[PDB]
Amino acid sequence: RDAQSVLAAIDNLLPEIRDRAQATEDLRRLPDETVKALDDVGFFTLLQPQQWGGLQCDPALFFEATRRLASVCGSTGWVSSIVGVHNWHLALFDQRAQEEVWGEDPSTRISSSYAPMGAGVVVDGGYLVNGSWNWSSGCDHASWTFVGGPVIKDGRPVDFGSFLIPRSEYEIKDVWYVVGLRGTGSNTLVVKDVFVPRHRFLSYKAMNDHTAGGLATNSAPVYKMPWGTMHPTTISAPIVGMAYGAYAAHVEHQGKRVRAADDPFAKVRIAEAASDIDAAWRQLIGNVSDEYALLAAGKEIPFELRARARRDQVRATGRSIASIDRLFEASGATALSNEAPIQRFWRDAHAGRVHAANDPERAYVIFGNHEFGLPPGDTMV
Amino acid sequence: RDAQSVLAAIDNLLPEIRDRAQATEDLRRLPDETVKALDDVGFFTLLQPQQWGGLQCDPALFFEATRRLASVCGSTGWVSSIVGVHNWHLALFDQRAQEEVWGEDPSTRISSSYAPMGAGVVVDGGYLVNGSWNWSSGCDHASWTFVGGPVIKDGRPVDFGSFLIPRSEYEIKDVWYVVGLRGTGSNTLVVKDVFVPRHRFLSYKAMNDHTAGGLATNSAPVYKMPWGTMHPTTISAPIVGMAYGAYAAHVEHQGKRVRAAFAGKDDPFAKVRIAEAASDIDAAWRQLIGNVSDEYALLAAGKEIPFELRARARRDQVRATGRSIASIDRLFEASGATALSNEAPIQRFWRDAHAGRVHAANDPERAYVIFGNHEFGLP
Amino acid sequence: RDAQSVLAAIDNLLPEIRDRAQATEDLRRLPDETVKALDDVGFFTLLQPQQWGGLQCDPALFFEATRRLASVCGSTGWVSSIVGVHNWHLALFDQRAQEEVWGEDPSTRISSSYAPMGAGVVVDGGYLVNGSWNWSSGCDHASWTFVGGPVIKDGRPVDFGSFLIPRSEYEIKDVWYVVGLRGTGSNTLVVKDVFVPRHRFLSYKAMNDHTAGGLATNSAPVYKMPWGTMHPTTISAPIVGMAYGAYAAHVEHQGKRVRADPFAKVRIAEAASDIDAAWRQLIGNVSDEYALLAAGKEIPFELRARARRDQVRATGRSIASIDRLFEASGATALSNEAPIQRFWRDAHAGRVHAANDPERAYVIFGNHEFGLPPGDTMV
Amino acid sequence: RDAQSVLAAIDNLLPEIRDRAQATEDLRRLPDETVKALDDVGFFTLLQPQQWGGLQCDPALFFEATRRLASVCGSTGWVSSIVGVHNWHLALFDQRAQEEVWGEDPSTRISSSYAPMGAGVVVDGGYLVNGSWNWSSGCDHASWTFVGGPVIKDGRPVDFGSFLIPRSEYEIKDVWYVVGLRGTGSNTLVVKDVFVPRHRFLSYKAMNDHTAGGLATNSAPVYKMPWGTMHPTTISAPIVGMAYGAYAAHVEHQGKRVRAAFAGAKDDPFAKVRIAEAASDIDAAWRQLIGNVSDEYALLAAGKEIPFELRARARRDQVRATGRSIASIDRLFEASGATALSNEAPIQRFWRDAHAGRVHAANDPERAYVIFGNHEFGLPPTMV
Repeated sequence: RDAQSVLAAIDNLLPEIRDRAQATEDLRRLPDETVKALDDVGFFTLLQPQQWGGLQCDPALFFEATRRLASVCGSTGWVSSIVGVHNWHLALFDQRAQEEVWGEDPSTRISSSYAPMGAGVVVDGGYLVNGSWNWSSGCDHASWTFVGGPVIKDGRPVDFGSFLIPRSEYEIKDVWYVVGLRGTGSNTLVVKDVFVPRHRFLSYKAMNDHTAGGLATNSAPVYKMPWGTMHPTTISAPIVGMAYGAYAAHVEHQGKRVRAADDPFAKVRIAEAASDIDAAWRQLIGNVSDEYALLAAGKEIPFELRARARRDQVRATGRSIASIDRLFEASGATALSNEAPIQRFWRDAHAGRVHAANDPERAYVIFGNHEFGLPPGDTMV
Repeated sequence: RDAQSVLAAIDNLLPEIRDRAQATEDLRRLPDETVKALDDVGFFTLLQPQQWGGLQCDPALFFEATRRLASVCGSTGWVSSIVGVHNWHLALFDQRAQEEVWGEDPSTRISSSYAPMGAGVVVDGGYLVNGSWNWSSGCDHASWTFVGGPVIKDGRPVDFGSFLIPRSEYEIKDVWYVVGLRGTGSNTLVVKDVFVPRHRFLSYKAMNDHTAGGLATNSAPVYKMPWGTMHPTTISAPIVGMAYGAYAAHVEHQGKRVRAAFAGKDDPFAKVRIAEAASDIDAAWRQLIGNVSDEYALLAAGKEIPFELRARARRDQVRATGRSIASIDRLFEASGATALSNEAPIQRFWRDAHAGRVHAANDPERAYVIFGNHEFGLP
Repeated sequence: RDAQSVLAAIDNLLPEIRDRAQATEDLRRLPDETVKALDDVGFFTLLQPQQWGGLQCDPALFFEATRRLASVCGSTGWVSSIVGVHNWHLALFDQRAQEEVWGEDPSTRISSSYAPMGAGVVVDGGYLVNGSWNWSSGCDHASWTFVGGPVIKDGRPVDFGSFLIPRSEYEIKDVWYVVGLRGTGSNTLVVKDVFVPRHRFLSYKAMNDHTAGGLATNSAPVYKMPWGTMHPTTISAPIVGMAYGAYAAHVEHQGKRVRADPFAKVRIAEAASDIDAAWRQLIGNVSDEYALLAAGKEIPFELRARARRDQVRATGRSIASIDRLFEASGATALSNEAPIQRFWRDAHAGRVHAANDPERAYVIFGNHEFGLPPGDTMV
Repeated sequence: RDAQSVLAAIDNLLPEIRDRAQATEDLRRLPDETVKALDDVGFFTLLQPQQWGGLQCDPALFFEATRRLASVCGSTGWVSSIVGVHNWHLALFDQRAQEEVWGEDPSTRISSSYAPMGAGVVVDGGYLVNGSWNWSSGCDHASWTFVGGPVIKDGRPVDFGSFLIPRSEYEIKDVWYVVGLRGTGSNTLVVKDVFVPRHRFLSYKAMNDHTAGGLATNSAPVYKMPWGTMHPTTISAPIVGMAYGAYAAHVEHQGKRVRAAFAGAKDDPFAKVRIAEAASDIDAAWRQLIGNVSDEYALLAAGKEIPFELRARARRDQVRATGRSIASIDRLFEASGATALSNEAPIQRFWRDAHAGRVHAANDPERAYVIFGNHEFGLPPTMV
């Protein structure tokens, strides 16, 4: 297999994942049958290092995947994007950590919650961690998890990063009763007095520096993309896919409807939505590609580009959502029924919107600072 | 010289053209200086056929040029784009028409007014043209002009296209007293009982077919580019350049302010305003130029351009204009009181874009119906 | 007892009604206790003729009632407005029809489905009625219904209006499973080969004519108000009400987070102002109309046109402001129990009616502005 | 003569002022002819106290008049509202200051520049005032001016207000070369070492407290009206008026194209949607802009006090009115297409004029919106 054949296989899955969207929403977590299928065609290998049988691929092709997934099932696209990018994150961890996860089984999955909703206290050999983390999309389908939060040594915050912990050392509290992305199963992770070895903590600082241990062995270009582009993009890409899905739905339904042998108003709003969605994607995937092309040539990623990515990325979410709102309003009465696909895309996108990577202001201030000749702050870049 | 060095030389014209902006406006048409500088650097040869010394370039580079020009002077960018693209249109005329225009002096320029404000009636060996055509940008700097309209036979139209007429067979009436694009000198061409030979008419139909006569000797891929993308983009590219100009102006001004205030307010909204406009401007340009390059790449590979792509180009192009103007308005508002001065560039960029917006190729509805119809399955 | 006291009494039901919102949503119809309480304080009497113990009130006070209800429970306010204006409509039917509905018990309620999803075929003594009408909000709580349709006389439509049919002659099909307005129970009404007497049909023409049989016995100025304002307003008023509900909900929660960001202040202020604007216009137009009727004057067509352009605008404004507050609410708004997402979901469901369509209203108004003649019958 | 009389008379001034519109722009200040006619119909007496022969009128009628004037000539509506309102502001100064201004000639006019671009230093019996104040609309037509700034006692700001200064003690610098409101002649005021006595300064705080001197002789309810409503509304009213002007320019032009295609034959829903939305939005700018003023005045005329929440609501609605007017004008102007680019097209003038007006400090949206949000949230509070 290679990157392109995995994409082809994913195309083939779309119709079945689509028909399952209701059931997916019902389960409040991905159906085992779709996760298995994904796993079987190689989706999770996509951004996985080749030392573990993976494809350590071009990041643009991976998001292009998630966009397809989200274009038939919001929750499927959302979880896939997030779980997949974890196999990219784990590659920046040092060999020891990687070994524990994929040693006996390379198709092992990791979930996460990067918001600092807990902490790890220094002991001999690493960390003693406690906290309750929420929103771990797809945690129901993973054997390990990351959790974000500071390192506290003798009181006070020294580092901030992610801790890697096994399913057996955290409880999963089912509190996923929300208005959108219902089937993401983004439950809550309870960590009590769990020791985590020093080789299962990765610093963001380290990642920024290109001194993350795992890079020695995993030297493919893709493992040097900035977290600030890679992570928020994992959030925006599926949302963009949701707009594509909402668009196709509405077009189908509006097509039959306007074959009655004029209605300029209906045409305009479809042309505008189509163009805004296209602009979202071009920018999002475009900044991703500009950065990977640079790394591929051995060159370095200038701050200006990372800042442009952040502002375009929050913007992409904005215009995907605005388009979906206009396509929803236009679908009229028949979009109100609990089964109607367009209303699902609309609910899902709005749920996704609350994710922190989507806060427009945060991202615009970073880009605004850079244009105005100001020192960087916000590390989410 | 090639396309790339012409692009490079145009960068070095930018500062002087910038400084000339007010003079340009006050003239109510382009200054001889600037027209001569563009000619000398080879700008007008960009889309000109090879057999005449032209570079028959990648259409995307021509448009990058117009963008840069318009980012310092709205009127220059607007005129340059329009008169430049006419060297493209003429390539499609059959050789004889070309010979009359370039045969003695290959640097000869042509203007146009494409909206149907007259007509040609069939007679022995051509047509009898009558009409009054407005909005001929840079007409004072051309010695031929295109005029658009139907060919009428015995009462009903039997064709539609462009008539190529020399300086001496039409009158220029100065009517350019407007709120924006004042330097464009977009005056009115008056044509009375003028005979045009058939080899100086060109059907739009004949361009779509690829039956247009000039195509035989002018074989480069650029000349297979669709009229429906080339002409509207010629209008959009400069409007987007103006948005770039507006942006740079507002950032230079506002930047000196946020710095300095950085020593004992905090105006997060000044940065939101700036991040949003740069994003929307980038998007306009990516789509506008993106569509150009997709089409050209197809042609370069001896492939054909699918109808759906041509319809995306139209929806994107009118949208591009819209993104630009909307972004310029936000920037203009954000510049506050200083932007009102007659000598502040941002109010010129703003008036210019709004004046450019009234062009037919920018009507959004008309383009959106086209893309909608295609989406919906309709004709 | 009068409209102001009914109004003040409605204030008291608000806390109970707000707390019942979730139970109302789960029930998929209004809980019996809320219908009972509304009947107790006299809400259904508000637009009802005096001969039936009704208050035949100034309609601005009725709509102000629905707004208050919708600000604590979107479904309650929606159902109350619609069922409540039905007592206005019946007053226009001739005396005998009112007799049959209210003579025995004046507290009897009526539901509707006005869209023409069936028809009435002329027969001996009246009509034979057939169809399946959807979206009958509050039908579970009514013992009669209106269904909209044409009158068919020998295969050709000769009239259009409403037929009034008793519970025993139609079936209620439970099909109400929706993203919002869950508590409205807008189920479907199945009507098979049902005879309706001539006196239980009212033409819309006759309602515009002022020849509706009921005006002889019910001469209060409120019954002379135009259907084109009254009906669409019973849809818009509650929606505006929901915006008020969403606003209060968001200010309360966000207000504590703050006693712990100018951005939050801006969203809230634009939202507050756009909501206020929507209400002022919607209720202003209704009040101006009634004032003329009450003075003995006629309503000019231009006021009616304005009512309609403002009415669909009020909805747009309300829904945009809700959309902004709901976004601002962020993560908390996602829990299935969050009141703000209910308002958000209820508002967008109400938007599909059907009478919030802006184009139709705006065409009516544009035509009038352009001096074009009245064509469309509104609604 | 009363306030309704003056209004009626202003109506018959409209066509002339409309006709003058272009001449006005080119002058870069209002024509003596206009100013003279406004004076003669009694426009400037509207908010002037009765002791000076003024009408001390219902301020809603005042703002209505500026709307009307601004609906035919933006500059004229702009200058008129601003200079007219100064007769209101002067009413709050000490009786002595009113005497100096209107003692001989009750029709004398005042201009202003209210932003702190200078300062007054405490000296015996008054202040020593220095500064360069820009943007003084209509100054070429006034013989007095207000200039705003803090009072500096021993090098520290200890109060804030307006200083009243006669023409002989300041220079009018001509610098008005702008893209819009060309005819307002909003030039610069230079004041160098000018003594201003105690009684020709008015603290904003004192206006708020109701301790301003003028209240001793001017008891009419209009003078209890808040500065934070009167001053910003004077900026917004004319702008809404410009929006009314553009609306009618557009409607009469567009109507031909739409009626012509009404049978043969293109249908044009877009054009009517666009006109319905603007009309509704302009109507909404006016309802709340004038409603807040009416609600305020209705309280004062009945001896009641104005609650802070109305003043805060007034401010959110006033900057919001400006915004709505400008968004609507933008849409109408775009829609009017190529004939609207002409130097003689009124709409392009309304468009440039409204966008010039927008830069005024009283229109900044965030400041007003922060005031209103603070109040909704409990936060402690100015305005203008």
